[PDB]
Amino acid sequence: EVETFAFQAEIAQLMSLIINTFYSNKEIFLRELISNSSDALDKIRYESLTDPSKLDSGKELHINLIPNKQDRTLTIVDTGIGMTKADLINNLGTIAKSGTKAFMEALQAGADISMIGQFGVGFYSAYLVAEKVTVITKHNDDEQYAWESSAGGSFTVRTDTGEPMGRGTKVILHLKEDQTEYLEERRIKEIVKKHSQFIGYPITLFVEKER
Ligand SMILES: NC(=O)c1ccc(-c2nccc3c(-n4cnc(-c5ccccc5)c4)cccc23)cc1N[C@H]1CC[C@H](O)CC1
Repeated sequence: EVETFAFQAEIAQLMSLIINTFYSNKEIFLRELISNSSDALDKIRYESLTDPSKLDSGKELHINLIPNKQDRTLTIVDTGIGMTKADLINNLGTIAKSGTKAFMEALQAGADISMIGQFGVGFYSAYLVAEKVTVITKHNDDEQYAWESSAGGSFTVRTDTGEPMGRGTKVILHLKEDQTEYLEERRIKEIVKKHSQFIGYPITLFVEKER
């Protein structure tokens, strides 16, 4: 049981600009995904202060970066608050619509793609490097879901039958064939050091064993 939704035309127009751009500083996608994870971890931590039971689904607060050269995927995993079905299909899109509208005008104006996160559409910077993004998430108040889009005008949402995650989010970047540098340990280390090492949670870059 998979539900397929259309994006509104202006969002669809932004995702196409992003997926098609030759903008050179594409490393900024990683800062944006890590920032979302950090926000998600803050959110559940600030919630846990009054209601301690909000961490029964996992005490550990961390971010893991998981390259897989075999599958050409970079996965960003966190144990933050996660997202509900209603977040994925409704609440997040309200912010995306408002953020999109504005950013598309600043782009006309001659603003830089790296300020995408200022307008709350930083998530879409994934398409700088990915042909498809799969978001698998578990919020305390809902079941485990997978959102996915290839920036083709639509996204799907389905119950995720896969491995239970407890609480948190995995963003799986199915990388563009010309963007495989983002699977190299040397490259990921460089970006995290430049853009993300002052994040307030441990970021663990996983190494791969022999194929
Ligand atoms: N790692 C993460 O938790 C995360 C990972 C990804 C995203 C994320 N941000 C923006 C848009 C998303 C999205 N989406 C993109 N467009 C739509 C959309 C657009 C129009 C209509 C309907 C949906 C949904 C799908 C999945 C994750 C998204 C957000 C995330 N975190 C937010 C911070 C914590 C709370 O504030 C809520 C979650």
